[PDB]
Amino acid sequence: PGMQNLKADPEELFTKLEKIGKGSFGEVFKGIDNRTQKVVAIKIIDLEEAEDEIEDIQQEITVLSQCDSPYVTKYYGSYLKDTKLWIIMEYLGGGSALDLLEPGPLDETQIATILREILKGLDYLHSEKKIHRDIKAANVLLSEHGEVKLADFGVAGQLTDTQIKRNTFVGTPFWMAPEVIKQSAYDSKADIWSLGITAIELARGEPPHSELHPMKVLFLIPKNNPPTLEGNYSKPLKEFVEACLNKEPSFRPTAKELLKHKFILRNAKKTSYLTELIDRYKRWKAEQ
Ligand SMILES: [Cl-]
Repeated sequence: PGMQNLKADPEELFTKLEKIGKGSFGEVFKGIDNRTQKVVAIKIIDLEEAEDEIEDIQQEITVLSQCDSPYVTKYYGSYLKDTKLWIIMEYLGGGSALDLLEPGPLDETQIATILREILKGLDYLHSEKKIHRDIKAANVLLSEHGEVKLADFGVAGQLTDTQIKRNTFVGTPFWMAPEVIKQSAYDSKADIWSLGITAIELARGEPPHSELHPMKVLFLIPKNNPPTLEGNYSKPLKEFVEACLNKEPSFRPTAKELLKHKFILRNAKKTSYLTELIDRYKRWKAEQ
């Protein structure tokens, strides 16, 4: 249906190793591409224990298959095996940006570096008329040497000539733009709001309203003034957040524009410097 390139018998080409993740969809496993010995991530979904989101799982494969960017998790293919569908993607062993927050706070160079790479991902997606719709630190994954990529396209949307806006209530409430919660007509500017919340998340460790029940934020977000970054942070970082978190979507800058923001230019450095953060998490995790 949109599965034209669905492949068969994955275990000839890949080796399944241990489990590494879980979600509403099913489960995620480490694996090996037996042709290259590169390590991959295999998302496995039980088609029979699946229902309704079958319509989503296809959409996810569709979006993934259409992305070709170093800032988006590489897509290897979807494979059918008895009752299970394998969705095989690039493996990234550095941890998510949310993981890297667990041991302690980031500094603004690290925040800027991570945001700059997220922005390159968003610029790529939005130039392809795609909207991620679940931007948050947990879906920003790093290689063990500091490359930063967007992941989890489970609720990603696509715009077309006949569908210039979306309306669907998707995303993670703390990070959702007010127009998405209202289910008004929205586009890639929704991702820019979520990016602003993600910036606060990277700076403070958690998004606004994080101690509240997510249902409460469904009225708080459309109603309240937009969040701001409070605390002892640089003015350009605070202005970066402010630019993103405008209630009116057309007043938010594009990802391209944000790549030239003073905060990004003054503070972002080489991604390889992020190995320091990756090492911190490994040490921290080993002693938990
Ligand atoms: Cl890696």
